[PDB]
Formats: sequence, C-alpha cells, structure tokens
Amino acid sequence: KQELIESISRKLQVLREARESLLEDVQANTVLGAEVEAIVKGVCKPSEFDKFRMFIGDLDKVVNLLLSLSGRLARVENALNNLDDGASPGDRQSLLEKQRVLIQQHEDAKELKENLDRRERIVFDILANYLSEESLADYEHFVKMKSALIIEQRELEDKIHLGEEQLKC
Amino acid sequence: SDLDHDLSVKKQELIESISRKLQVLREARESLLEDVQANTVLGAEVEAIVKGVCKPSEFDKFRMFIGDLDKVVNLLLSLSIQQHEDAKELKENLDRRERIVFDILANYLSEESLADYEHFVKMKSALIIEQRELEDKIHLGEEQLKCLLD
Repeated sequence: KQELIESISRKLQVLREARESLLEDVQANTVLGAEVEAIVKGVCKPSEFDKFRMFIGDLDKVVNLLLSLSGRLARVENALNNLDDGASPGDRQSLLEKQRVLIQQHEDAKELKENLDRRERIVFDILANYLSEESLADYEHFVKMKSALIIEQRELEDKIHLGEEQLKC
Repeated sequence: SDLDHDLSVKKQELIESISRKLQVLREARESLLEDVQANTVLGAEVEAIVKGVCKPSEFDKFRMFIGDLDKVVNLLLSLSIQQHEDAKELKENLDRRERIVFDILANYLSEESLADYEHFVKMKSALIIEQRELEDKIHLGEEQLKCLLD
C-alpha cells in the first residue's frame, strides 16, 4: 500500500506540469486572440466587430457551462453505477430526478452550442470579405484551440483533484 | 398563561392570512400560464411571417436568437459568481442580438407585425421573470406556514 502513495504522488506532479504547459498554451492562444481581434477591429465595420466579440465571449461561456453539466452528469450517472451494487434506502430517487434536470440543462446547453456553431460560420463569413487566408487561418485555429484547450484543461484538473481525493483516503 | 393564548390567536390569524395570500399567488400562477400560451401562439405567428418573407439565413438568425433568449434567461434566474456573471454578459450580448434581429426585421416587416415581434419578445422575458418571482413568493409563504403551524 505504501508504494501507491509515492507512485500517485509522482503521476500527480506529472499532471501538474501538464497543467502548467497547457496554461502556457492558454496564454499563447490568448494573445493570438487579441491580435486577431486587433485586426478585425482594424478592418471590419463596428457592428461586425461587435458580432465577432460577442461570438468569442459567448463561445467561452457556452463551452464552459456545457462542460460543467457534462461533468456533473457523469458524476451522478457513475454514482448510480457504483451505488446499485451497494445498498441505500430512498437516496436513489433523488439522484434520478437530479439526473433528469441535469439532462434538461445539458440538452439546453447543447442547443446553445449548435447555435454557436452556425454563428461561428456567420462570423467567418463576415470576416472572409476583409481578412487574408493567413488571418482567417489564425482565426479558425484560435477558436478551435480555445475549445480544445479549455476542455483538456478541465479534464486534467479533474484527474489531479481525483488523485488528491484518492490519497486523502 | 394569558400571553400564550394571545400567541395562539395572533399566530392562527397570521396563518389564515398567509394561506389566503398563497391562494392569490397560485391563482396568479395558473392565470399566468394562459398568458404564456397566448404569447406562444403569437410567437408562432411572428415566426411564420418572418419565415415567409425573410431569407433562410436571416430567418436562421432570428430563430437562433429566439431559442437562445429563453435559455439565457432561464440560467440567469436559476442562478440569481462565475456562473452568474457569465449569465450577465450573455444577457447583455443577448440584448445586442435582439437589436440586430429587430434591425433586420424592421425593413422587411410592416408596422403592426413589428409591434407584434417586439411585444412577443418583451413578454417572452417578462413572463419567465414573473413566473420565477411567483414560485419564490409561494416557496417563502409555504415555509412560513411550515414554521407557524408547528
């Protein structure tokens, strides 16, 4: 048993360094977004700019909340997958109803995500008339890496917290 | 024990009054649902008009806005810090959207149809708000009775 504490205390640090590197990526993609923003503001009409900014913000928020709901839903579902083996009286129903509402909120968030995809294409369309193929490339890559980065970040954070709670017991 | 009796009296009276108030609130809720339905059919009317007159892209933007509205408001109320603040910015951006949609509809539509759009939205939010407020008052009064009756 005593070896697990050291092994996990090692992989945990591995994942921590991974969090640091991924954070550096967050900074890079951030300044990249600031430069894309600078260009759009510099070439696009004010309204179009407002639409662009709205899109990036709404993207951040939507992807965030969607990932949160996905997480909590996984926690509940897995809590039932592990609890059905065990025995507890009356507590399953509460997790069933909470599962229900979380499914509602999650499907809502997924609809918002879809709307934000079609929006994304609107923004790309209004940018395609002004920007270059290089600037459009930096834009597409900017958004894609934004979503991917925040996702992977929250996943890693889940794993490291899981390890912490694992050695605490 | 005279003041004890006085307490039983005043407490019972307040119980009856609270109960009546809860009846008023419930009636207000059920009557509100009717308004929700009416504004819903109105919404479908505006949707069909915009559908027939507008382009598929502009129409897609209109539908997107309408879909996002109820969701954003629902979140702001379900929360009302990171979560709630996100809801706040999404609300502001949602208002700016609203003005975009209104601007692309103002030229296509007529005067009365446009008034139907504006009203439809105003009530689309107002009704969710008022409904939340009602559930709040009802919850409060219920808990107060739970405390007084015991």
